[PDB]
Amino acid sequence: LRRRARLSRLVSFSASHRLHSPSLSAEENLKVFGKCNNPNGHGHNYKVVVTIHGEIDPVTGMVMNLTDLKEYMEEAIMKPLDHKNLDLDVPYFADVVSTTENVAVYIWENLQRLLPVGALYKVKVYETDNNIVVYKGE
Amino acid sequence: LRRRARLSRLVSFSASHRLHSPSLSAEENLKVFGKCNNPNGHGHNYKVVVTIHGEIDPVTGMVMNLTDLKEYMEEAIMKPLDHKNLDLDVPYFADVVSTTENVAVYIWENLQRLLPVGALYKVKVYETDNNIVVYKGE
Amino acid sequence: LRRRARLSRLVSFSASHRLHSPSLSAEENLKVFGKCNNPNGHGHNYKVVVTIHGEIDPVTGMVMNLTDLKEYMEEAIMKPLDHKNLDLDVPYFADVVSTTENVAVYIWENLQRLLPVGALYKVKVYETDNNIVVYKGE
Amino acid sequence: LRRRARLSRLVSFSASHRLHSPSLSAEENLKVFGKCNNPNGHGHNYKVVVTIHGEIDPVTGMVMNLTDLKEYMEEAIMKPLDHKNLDLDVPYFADVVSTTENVAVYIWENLQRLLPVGALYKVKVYETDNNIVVYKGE
Amino acid sequence: LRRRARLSRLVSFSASHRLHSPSLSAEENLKVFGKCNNPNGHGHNYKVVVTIHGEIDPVTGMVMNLTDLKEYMEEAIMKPLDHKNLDLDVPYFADVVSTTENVAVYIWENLQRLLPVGALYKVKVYETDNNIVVYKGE
Amino acid sequence: LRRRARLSRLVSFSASHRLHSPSLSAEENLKVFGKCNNPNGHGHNYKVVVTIHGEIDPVTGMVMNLTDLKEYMEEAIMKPLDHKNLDLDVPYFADVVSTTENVAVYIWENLQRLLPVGALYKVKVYETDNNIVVYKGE
Ligand SMILES: C[C@@H](O)[C@@H](O)c1cnc2nc(N)[nH]c(=O)c2n1
Ligand SMILES: C[C@@H](O)[C@@H](O)c1cnc2nc(N)[nH]c(=O)c2n1
Ligand SMILES: C[C@@H](O)[C@@H](O)c1cnc2nc(N)[nH]c(=O)c2n1
Ligand SMILES: C[C@@H](O)[C@@H](O)c1cnc2nc(N)[nH]c(=O)c2n1
Ligand SMILES: C[C@@H](O)[C@@H](O)c1cnc2nc(N)[nH]c(=O)c2n1
Ligand SMILES: C[C@@H](O)[C@@H](O)c1cnc2nc(N)[nH]c(=O)c2n1
Ligand SMILES: [Zn+2]
Ligand SMILES: [Zn+2]
Ligand SMILES: [Zn+2]
Ligand SMILES: [Zn+2]
Ligand SMILES: [Zn+2]
Ligand SMILES: [Zn+2]
Repeated sequence: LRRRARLSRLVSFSASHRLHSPSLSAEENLKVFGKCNNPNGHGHNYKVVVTIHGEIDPVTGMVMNLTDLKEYMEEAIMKPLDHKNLDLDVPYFADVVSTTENVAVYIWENLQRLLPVGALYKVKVYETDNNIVVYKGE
Repeated sequence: LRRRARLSRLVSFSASHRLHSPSLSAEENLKVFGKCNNPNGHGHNYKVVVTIHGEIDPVTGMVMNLTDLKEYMEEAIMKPLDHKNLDLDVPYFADVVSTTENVAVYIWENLQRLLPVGALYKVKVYETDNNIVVYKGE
Repeated sequence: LRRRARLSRLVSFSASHRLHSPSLSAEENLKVFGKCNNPNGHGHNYKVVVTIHGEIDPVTGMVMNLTDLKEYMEEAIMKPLDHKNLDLDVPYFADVVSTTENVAVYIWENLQRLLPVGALYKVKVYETDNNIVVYKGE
Repeated sequence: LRRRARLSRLVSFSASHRLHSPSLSAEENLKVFGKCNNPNGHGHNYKVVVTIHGEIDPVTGMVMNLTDLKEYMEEAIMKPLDHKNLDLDVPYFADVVSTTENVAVYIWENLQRLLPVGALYKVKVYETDNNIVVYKGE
Repeated sequence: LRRRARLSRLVSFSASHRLHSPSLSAEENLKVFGKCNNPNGHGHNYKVVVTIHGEIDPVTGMVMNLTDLKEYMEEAIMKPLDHKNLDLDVPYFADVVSTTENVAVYIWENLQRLLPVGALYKVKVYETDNNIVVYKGE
Repeated sequence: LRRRARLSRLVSFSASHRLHSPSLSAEENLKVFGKCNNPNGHGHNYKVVVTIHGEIDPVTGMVMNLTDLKEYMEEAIMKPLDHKNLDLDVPYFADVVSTTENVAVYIWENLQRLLPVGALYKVKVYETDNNIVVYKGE
């Protein structure tokens, strides 16, 4: 009946963090996380691409109205993450190390509480232009 | 026998359009398409990445000669879409809303009339740097 | 004294247009404007970088509060140009060809009506990644 | 038990090469490879994105420590390829045409000698911004 | 005579900060700095372009050996700023608000202590792709 | 009077080279040129931005017809440099080290033979995204 496609939107947020696990010693944390372990933290301009998939509406031509996607991303990414210190301002990271992997997972989870079932396809997080994580709910 | 790979080429074209469905009222169109419904239209520098897949030739080292891909894309994308008004200059859009989704579908279809069977893998269309559609023939 | 610096902000707007001069005939307009003379128009995702200059405030560390710069650009660029047909929705282009040069000049003039005297340093307009105009009020 | 994700790192290297097969005549090589057949060669700033996949560590939050990935890529890509003439400085290309396809294959193979089994997911090679090859070991 | 040219090198550093002035009160700092006044900070992937000018050497063809330029920038930018909290790890920012303007000024001053007299021409700092400051020692 | 503006056009060419001076010995060339002194060469995807300046025509709205600018650049840059080995295929580099500086100078000189007197304002050459030279005929 209807064609299926993937629709993506990109957004970026600014945040600080420090890679550190209290399960690891002061020295193991330094060895494992290196410079990212700097005691006072550091930061990034994160770029997030959220992809949803579904059938293309025969009337509107939309898999999902980009206005709605913007709103979901505002709620799932921008409000809790933008201009925040991940480890101190985001409850989820009080006990989870804020690697790019876990930021992708956190965003995936947040989006799932809001998006229609089966809509979310992928969450791609660029920590820098050179470090990227793709999480697809697996 | 032979290794398989995906080969992609990017091209960009300039076009104007207006998101509007005559199945929707003047006001519903405004609600659904917002600013994209501007009566006199607006435009974009579309970026299209076309991916074909196949075995890597044991002699030439090519999945498909990029010269041929350029030619197919010139014919399928540039000739009908570049420096055009999608809704008024492209017959296909006389009755289809010109969303990014439908531009990807249109390009996929165009390429299929020309490419060897099983060659086309994906058509990725960037309407802006922030709005992207991936269509894989599903 | 106080240190002087240049502060720039980038914005993108979507718009369509047709390069056409009523002073020229149908054949001249084609010769001069080529593919951009497409009767039904075409469009671009314009990127504009606005640079203002001045002294770095000794308390706030700002040449101009970027919040303020955003508002100025919102009023001078986004509001009148975003998602518009330059030649039909913008009075200025009624009798002025909408080349990248004239868009840069139009934006410069709009900002000058709003900005503090001497604040504006440069307006840079990318019609595409390859076609760029810089205007400095000269 | 544990979430799985894809982790990617990008690196770029500079290299010269000439597309030419001694199985093809002087003239066939010209027809097939065109400008890329220039007798004295030409060059590129290659961009390579290497993706590995696996479970996200419950303690460190890493699929693979980026420090390790950097080291593997230094060894598999940078040492043999950076600031080299592919056809004359890389033994593998003495008998294989240095197309983007074969550079991706070469890097995939190199990484396989070093990476833990099942870690490598994809090798994406940008010869230019417009010519890209994705090889996934198929 | 000898030809004169401008030679630029780009580097990126990761850092966090809070825009906050002790001269201002809690409410003023919020008014002035908005979201960047987040108590626990935030961060960016800063990009810095350093331009030096001078004569093109008649033997080496260099204005300055880029190896040398790299070292200068490594000492002036990377070492003191990369993976740091600007306001707590950099003495200069103890009593100077860390806007993009002051980061550009701080970098300019660091380079001036190291570079040959008259070599430095410009320091360009991108806090984000959209917020840019150019400092030329004025 | 007539308004004056700067019109820029970007092009990319692929080329290889070896940084080596016959005036220097084998050890000096290694010290000075390092990895770029690789005997068999290496290459880059050079990006060149050409800026011309002048009055904005009152009828066409152009400083110079971009069609014309394209042709000039095609003749001055693409034709002699694209898909070439700079030191063996370009006579100018027979006795001139092919640094980014000399490539910018060579391009400037080529454009000056073709362009209207006083039209050329700047030649910007990116050897890589990180190494840039600006030449203004000084
Ligand atoms: C980039 C640096 O500041 C830090 O965030 C860092 C260092 N090594 C890492 N390694 C992995 N696998 N994931 C990360 O997010 C990561 N992150
Ligand atoms: C971007 C804007 O000008 C307009 O083209 C627009 C607005 N909402 C949209 N929403 C979807 N899903 N797809 C679109 O192509 C789209 N397109
Ligand atoms: C780029 C093309 O589609 C068309 O808009 C066009 C043709 N040549 C041009 N020439 C100049 N000088 N300025 C332009 O904005 C311009 N623009
Ligand atoms: C880009 C050009 O310099 C040359 O490397 C070239 C020309 N045609 C090609 N075609 C394919 N399929 N793959 C290539 O790597 C390729 N490569
Ligand atoms: C960008 C935002 O998060 C914050 O850091 C901010 C607020 N407005 C600003 N305004 C100026 N002039 N400079 C800045 O660096 C600046 N920076
Ligand atoms: C970039 C590197 O591979 C090599 O080409 C190199 C070495 N140092 C350099 N130094 C200068 N000044 N200019 C160059 O073009 C240059 N280029
Ligand atoms: Zn980090
Ligand atoms: Zn649109
Ligand atoms: Zn146009
Ligand atoms: Zn090549
Ligand atoms: Zn900030
Ligand atoms: Zn080089």
